[PDB]
Amino acid sequence: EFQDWPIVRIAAHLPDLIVYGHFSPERPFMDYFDGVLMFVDISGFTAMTEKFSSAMYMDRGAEQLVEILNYHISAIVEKVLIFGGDILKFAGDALLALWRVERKQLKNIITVVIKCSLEIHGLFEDIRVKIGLAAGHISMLVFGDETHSHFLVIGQAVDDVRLAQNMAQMNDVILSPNCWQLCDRSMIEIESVPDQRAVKVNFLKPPPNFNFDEFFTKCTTFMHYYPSGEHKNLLRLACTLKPDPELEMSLQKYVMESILKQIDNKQLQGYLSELRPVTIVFVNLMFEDQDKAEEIGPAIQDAYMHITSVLKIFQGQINKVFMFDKGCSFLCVFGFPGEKVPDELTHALECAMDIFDFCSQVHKIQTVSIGVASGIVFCGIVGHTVRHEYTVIGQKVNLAARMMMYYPGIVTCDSVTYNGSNLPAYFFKELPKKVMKGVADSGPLYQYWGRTEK
Ligand SMILES: Cn1cc(Cc2cccc(F)c2)c(-c2cc(Cl)nc(N)n2)n1
Repeated sequence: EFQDWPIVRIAAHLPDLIVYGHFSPERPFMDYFDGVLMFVDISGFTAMTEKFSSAMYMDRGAEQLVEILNYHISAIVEKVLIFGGDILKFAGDALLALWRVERKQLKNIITVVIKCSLEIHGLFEDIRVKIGLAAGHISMLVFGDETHSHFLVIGQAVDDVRLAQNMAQMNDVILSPNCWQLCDRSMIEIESVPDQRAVKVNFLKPPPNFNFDEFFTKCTTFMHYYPSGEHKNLLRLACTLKPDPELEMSLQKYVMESILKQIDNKQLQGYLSELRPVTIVFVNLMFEDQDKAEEIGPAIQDAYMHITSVLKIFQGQINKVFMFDKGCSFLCVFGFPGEKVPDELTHALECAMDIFDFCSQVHKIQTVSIGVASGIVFCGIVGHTVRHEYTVIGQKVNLAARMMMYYPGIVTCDSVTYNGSNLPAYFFKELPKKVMKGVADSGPLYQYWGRTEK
């Protein structure tokens, strides 16, 4: 069975949620379902990346980093896949996976996902991970324009797995309060988490009669894309995809053009693994706690239509979009594969202020925040052969990320960007530097005030 078609290579960059969906061209598109979510904190990615920036690695730091990272990441991915999970996105500090099933089956699936989580820690019993799990209703949002598509999962189950994540320490498996209350408590031994309603999993103690293999196989009954039969030994049914122009047209909208060129063998397969000077523009769009997903979707769509238009003007791209706690965030980048223009820093700032101005006027968006940082960041395809994504990793990525969170409502920039721009000082304001989660001495942080006082 020949399986190396372009459509198959494109599908490697996408979850089954997108590959095997069949939904309208309307944007935004929204769908609703139930499932179990898994968030694997891999940090040790942004910790290690800056070790490989040193001269000890003799200009092969990027190639060495992608190698060892994929070694560990791909092992996590294999575990997720063989347990029936769907890896939704990679984000440098973690991956998010989904077990979509009917509500009546969440109880049994939570057990599958807990066993999966425990075997993932088994792979690493320095290098360790933290796992959060949640279960309940999930909303999917698809937004984009006629040639680009993006997706997000939204809902309390998403926010639940967010908070379960941040409690875990190395080797921990934290269950969301709803996950704990929907799970098979007769089989899961838990313990308190101080003044948090989540719980930590200590042991999986099944009845004397219980055989997980038989249990798991019956659970696969409910998995609408688990490989079986002649394809029992495939990690993804997506590997069996055959040419289909209409489907490929839809799927390629989700993938960055430079990635498509590699998939088409018009670019060296190692061209995208690099430690590169870029400028990160991290945009955050905060909505109110009361907002429903049906209001958030149209707002993100309207925001995105402007963001992409400005990014193309100033020659930037969207690398990642996230959402948790009513904040939708766009990881934008300037200066990656063929986009290194001489005045990158000035354009990043003006693009940021432009995005800030417009999105601040979109209804239902209560606050816009943008952090800008410039420096060496790792760029590469991270994951497994069958499931991988282009991702940027580095401390300047994390700095832009916390800038937009710790300095809401304004456009902030780092000292590199400030000094390097061909703009005068009064366009800026030096800021009170704040204690920021796992961030070194930033250097001076600045607000991009603009060309006028008003
Ligand atoms: C690797 N990764 C990180 C995130 C952001 C996130 C979501 C939930 C809890 C967290 F702690 C962090 C996502 C993600 C993917 C999709 Cl499809 N939708 C949304 N909303 N987020 N992927």
